[PDB]
Amino acid sequence: ANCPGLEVAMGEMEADVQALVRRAARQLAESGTPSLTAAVLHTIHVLSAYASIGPLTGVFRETGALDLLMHMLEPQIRRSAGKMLQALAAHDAGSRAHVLLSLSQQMDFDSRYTLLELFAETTSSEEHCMAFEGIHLPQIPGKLLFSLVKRYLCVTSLLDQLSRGQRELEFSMAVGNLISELVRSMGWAPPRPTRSIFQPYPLPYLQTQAEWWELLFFIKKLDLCEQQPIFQNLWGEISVSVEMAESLLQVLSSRFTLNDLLNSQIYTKYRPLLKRLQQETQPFLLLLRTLDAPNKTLLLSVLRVITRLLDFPEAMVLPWHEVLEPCLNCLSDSEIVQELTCFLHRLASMHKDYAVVLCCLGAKEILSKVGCELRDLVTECEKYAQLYSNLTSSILAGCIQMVLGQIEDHRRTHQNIPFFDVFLRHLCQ
Repeated sequence: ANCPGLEVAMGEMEADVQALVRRAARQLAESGTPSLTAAVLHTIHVLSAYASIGPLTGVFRETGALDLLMHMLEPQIRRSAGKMLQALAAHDAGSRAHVLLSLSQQMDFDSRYTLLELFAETTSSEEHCMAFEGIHLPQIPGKLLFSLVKRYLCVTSLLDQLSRGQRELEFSMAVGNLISELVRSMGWAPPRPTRSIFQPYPLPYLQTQAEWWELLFFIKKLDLCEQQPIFQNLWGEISVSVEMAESLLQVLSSRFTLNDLLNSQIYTKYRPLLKRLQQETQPFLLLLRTLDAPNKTLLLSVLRVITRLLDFPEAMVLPWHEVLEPCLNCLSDSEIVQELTCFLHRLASMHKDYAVVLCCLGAKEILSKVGCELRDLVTECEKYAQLYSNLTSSILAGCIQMVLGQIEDHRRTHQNIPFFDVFLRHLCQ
């Protein structure tokens, strides 16, 4: 109705797959001749050109070119297979995310950077790329960004093949995880009477499962072992009664993270001390409300405290994200300056992460309005601020796209996943 505009080549293509494959294997078993390396390199170039064909993706995925892509991912082969992934990805995202996440399955700063580079380059589709009006899109740390990317990749991995109830439950849990971790990382933690959306005889249009799904998700968040007896007690679309739900929440509260559990709507409707102050993220946000600070002696002593804590042998579970941007924006005391100096010097001392965050935040710039190692670690390399910010904007565009796509599919099918209300509300605010 709307748009009426819209083989032997494939068999020869399969022959080409076999031949180029055996040649790649020969290049691998003869990984001593840069000549043969380069030959098969341009070969895979021609391959990528061919696999750029739309319907050929069938023959591609059937031949298993991912095995070669993995055995390949030399700088020549590196840049080659990178371009290769880009070409193979533009049209088809599934096997893209798949081979990527499985190569991931096969974490130093080097590994993290290699991975994020492969992502940020190889998978830049129209879905991931769009505009942004420069709202205060905050920073993040490396490990958190990496976890967000892995979740996004799993989502897109399963987001096309959709018993069928099993696939539905899997996809629901997947998107729930992605939105959960995204809200966390990016740090975003009576109704009016029924009026018709259309009116500016009685109107035949003007006149729970989601709760159970969310409960089941939280249950699956428990250990599989300790859930095996919980599984038996249960014995996944069995409706519940409020009493059974209260029992469930009570028995789950005993195992163990749960700051979001406590802040959830499901409960609304239904050393070791350091461990306590940590696990209770209410004490985390309380650390934030304390740092919210004339507070000369208090702030000075607390900075000394968190500093002696900054060489703690463990317990980096601390947020370590807001621990920078407030002071970085704040700065007239000589003690103020020296405190900021100790602050940075400790910050870039254990994990380069938040130091890199400062770098992206403009650290080596403020190291000019100034004392030495600050800038030394600040402009150690700015070859990553662009990449980190790129990964942030990309992941956000991708998740907003998944949201829109779900709204459209449910329009088509005439029929609620976890946390979707949270995301929709906080995006509409």
